[PDB]
Amino acid sequence: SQPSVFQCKKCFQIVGDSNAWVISHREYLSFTLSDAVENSVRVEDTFKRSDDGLCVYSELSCTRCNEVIGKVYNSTPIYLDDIRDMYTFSMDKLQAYQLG
Amino acid sequence: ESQPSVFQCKKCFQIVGDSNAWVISHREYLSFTLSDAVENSVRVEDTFKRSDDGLCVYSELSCTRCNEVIGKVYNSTPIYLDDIRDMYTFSMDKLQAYQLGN
Ligand SMILES: [Zn+2]
Ligand SMILES: [Zn+2]
Repeated sequence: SQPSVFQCKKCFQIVGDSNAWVISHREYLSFTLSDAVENSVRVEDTFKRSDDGLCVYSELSCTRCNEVIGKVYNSTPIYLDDIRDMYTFSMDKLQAYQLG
Repeated sequence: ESQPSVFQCKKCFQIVGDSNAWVISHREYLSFTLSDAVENSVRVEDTFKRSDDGLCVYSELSCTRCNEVIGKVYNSTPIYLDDIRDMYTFSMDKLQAYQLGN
């Protein structure tokens, strides 16, 4: 119906919204946007590996509370290309507000 | 560009409402006014006070999280300000806007 905005559950800093949505994965309790507020988010230095060894990602932090709230996938197999270099956030670390 | 904004208390970032409940706003008071806000986002203080020009009566609005005074509810007005009355009138100096992307 009506779009949503998304915030860190700790400090409430808005990290982006529905209109940059790409896909979600209830499997991993994640969701993925194509865009996000530059200043409210930080991609960390270290490349790290999915639990199944197959992907590489950098952690995402909220620039206000420094919680790790997501990941940016840098290396993927074919089938996870839609995620790659997108902002992939953890549902448990975020809150949605819908506009009504 | 036809895209909504969302509003938050500058201090804690609690969202208090959005553009879709918009009503009117006033450049000379650096304020804006909404017909709705998030249910538990906001507290009306029980003191009743007067505009600088003696004319209206408002109670202060506080952010239930950060206790900051962020606005007011005009309880009593003349005819012309009947738009404002019993509506959430926010202080632009104390709020923040986030306009969504496309
Ligand atoms: Zn945060
Ligand atoms: Zn606040």
